[PDB]
Amino acid sequence: GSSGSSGTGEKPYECKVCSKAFTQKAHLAQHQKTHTGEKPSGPSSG
Ligand SMILES: [Zn+2]
Repeated sequence: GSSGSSGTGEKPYECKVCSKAFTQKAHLAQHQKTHTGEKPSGPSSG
């Protein structure tokens, strides 16, 4: 089963649907386009 393993530290940009982390916003923002899905705000809002 998938594991939420990560390296020492945490990225400022992270997805919710796929749960992927990006180095920059441009990448994430653009990535979303792929998802092409409309979902609510999950837990751990922070
Ligand atoms: Zn995503």
